[PDB]
Amino acid sequence: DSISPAGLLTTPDLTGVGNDNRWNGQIVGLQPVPGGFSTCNRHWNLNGSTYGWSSPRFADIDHRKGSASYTGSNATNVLQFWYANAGSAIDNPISQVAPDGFPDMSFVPFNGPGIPAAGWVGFGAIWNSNSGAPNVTTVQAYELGFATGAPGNLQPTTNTSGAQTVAKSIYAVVTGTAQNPAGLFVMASGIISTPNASAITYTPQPDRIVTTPGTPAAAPVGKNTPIMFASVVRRTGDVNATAGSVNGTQYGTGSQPLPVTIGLSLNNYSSALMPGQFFVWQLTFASGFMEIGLSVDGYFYAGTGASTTLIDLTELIDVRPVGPRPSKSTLVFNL
Amino acid sequence: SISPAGLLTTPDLTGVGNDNRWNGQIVGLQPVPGGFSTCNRHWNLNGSTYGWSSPRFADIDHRKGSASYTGSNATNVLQFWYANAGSAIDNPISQVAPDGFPDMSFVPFNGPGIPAAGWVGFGAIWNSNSGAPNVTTVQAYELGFATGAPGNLQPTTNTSGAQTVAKSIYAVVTGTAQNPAGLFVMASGIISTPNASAITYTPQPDRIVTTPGTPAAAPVGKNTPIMFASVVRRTGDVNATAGSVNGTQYGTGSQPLPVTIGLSLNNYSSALMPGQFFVWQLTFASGFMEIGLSVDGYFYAGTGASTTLIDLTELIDVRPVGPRPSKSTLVFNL
Repeated sequence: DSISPAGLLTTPDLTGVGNDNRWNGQIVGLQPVPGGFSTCNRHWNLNGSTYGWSSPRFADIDHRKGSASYTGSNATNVLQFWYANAGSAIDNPISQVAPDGFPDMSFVPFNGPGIPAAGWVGFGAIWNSNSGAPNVTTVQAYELGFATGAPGNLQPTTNTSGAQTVAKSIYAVVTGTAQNPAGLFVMASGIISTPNASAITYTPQPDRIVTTPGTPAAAPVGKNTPIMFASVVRRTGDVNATAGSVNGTQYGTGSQPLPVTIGLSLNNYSSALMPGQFFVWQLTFASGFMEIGLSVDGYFYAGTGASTTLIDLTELIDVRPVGPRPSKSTLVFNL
Repeated sequence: SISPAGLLTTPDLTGVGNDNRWNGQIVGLQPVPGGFSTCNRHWNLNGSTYGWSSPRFADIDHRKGSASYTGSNATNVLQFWYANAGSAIDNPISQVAPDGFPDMSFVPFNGPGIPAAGWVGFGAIWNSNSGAPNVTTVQAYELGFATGAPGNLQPTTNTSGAQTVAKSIYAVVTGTAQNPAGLFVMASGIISTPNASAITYTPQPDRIVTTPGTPAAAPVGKNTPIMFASVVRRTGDVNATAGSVNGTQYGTGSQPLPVTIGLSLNNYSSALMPGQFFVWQLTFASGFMEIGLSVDGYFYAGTGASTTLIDLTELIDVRPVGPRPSKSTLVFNL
């Protein structure tokens, strides 16, 4: 009579069809996080709910009532700034914390000419709050993230309470605009900012992830360690680079495969799994196999202990359900 | 044989499924009495696409096009780029065009007015040798298929002899003229409109670009091919959504992307014979209708000559019926 969780994760989700829930990139690796991490945005639990502010999809990021500004007395070829307060996203029915799709990363301040490291970047524009019309001189790539102190003392924050949702173009716009209210419109699939062509570490690192009050953390349980799902994500320093680039492979991480997030958002799985258990799947390769476990908070784990080495899924054969297990029982790692 | 029944389920048409052209949330079914064709990001029941795109929305990239702009003043110019169809040597699916390049004929424009019914995406020109984006060229670009580039652009819907072209709809900081030059554009597009008002559903059938071998969806008796409609952003009013005072803008695709993905992962060639549709029943708050899927991957409704969009807001459930003759009229009680 109870719903089964076994179909939440299936072979295509990790062999090329499944995309991650932060970057919408094709999942190709598992990144262990021995230090633990938290994530709420676009992350669902087994009770049908999210602590975040985003639906399980990638469309656009829009807010009608922020403050657009720029520095100096000449609007030509400036960096465009925009911000609103967290809690002001009144048109988002999920949560007013931030616009649906706004990235859960702390802002990396920059004034140029260098490009910030490890920023979430999306393409978009400022727009006219009354008419909807885009300000055509403001289209650019913008870093988006959470901060305090805008506009004058911008500092990263990872707590949504009292934060500001900020945007700043990483390159000059044709003509900046200074207007409050003004709208922001940015496409919801992002790229990673880098200072030059070289790839950087997997992005976001745990200490950049923004969460709302009450978001549960993923902590190690014995030798079981939480994992993120890694995809190869485009970067600003070399937009051609993909897997295997001579300039380095850039990984972006998410807490869940989006198909899992979607399944959790469609049905309540509370009956499927007791708190303190994991539901376990086996990932089989030619050389061996490994188990990953899903907790009631929606986080995945592997039996990798202190390791931070990315697990490559290029040679993954299939995913098979194993069943529910105590979270303390060590997940097999036989690669 | 594996059954087609699981290809189309309730979430695919009640909010989770996005269309295979715009990646928008499907909220309507648009009948096309005259029939239409689509190959890009469209799969059939024999595991085949005739298009050039994988069943996902990532980015559009080509390393070896020609960037240019009109005149000898690079400041605040409209940026142009093209390459030939057939030159997408790094796309394993097909070298016709880069993966994700939209299957729409280009709408020419000189500015400053914005073209009607163009596919628009955000991106930039980039350096073919280093990979570095040309940061003065970031903009919204209209992409589509044409001939005659760069100086005499003619829309085309035939990939044979075509060019894949891009032109910024608004001025860039500084244009570039280089060959080779790369194009990088994000794959989820928006619709260009001349002003705030919504236009007709986009693309209309006569704008859809196809390759050799692509089959057409023709009406079978009173059964008419449909597209799947989503509310897609438009350049003239980026805040408009469903119900806007400025009109609701629909973008259409030939399939729900969950269907495309299912057809790409398993072969359904024994599950259905030419001449048959696989039928599901769509139950609404008030009434119901049948939808049929043909072996060529096109969907149908029993709506005859009607052009009126079917609103899915009150759709409750999708339930499989099974294979039925395509000549039997699909029920429509809405």
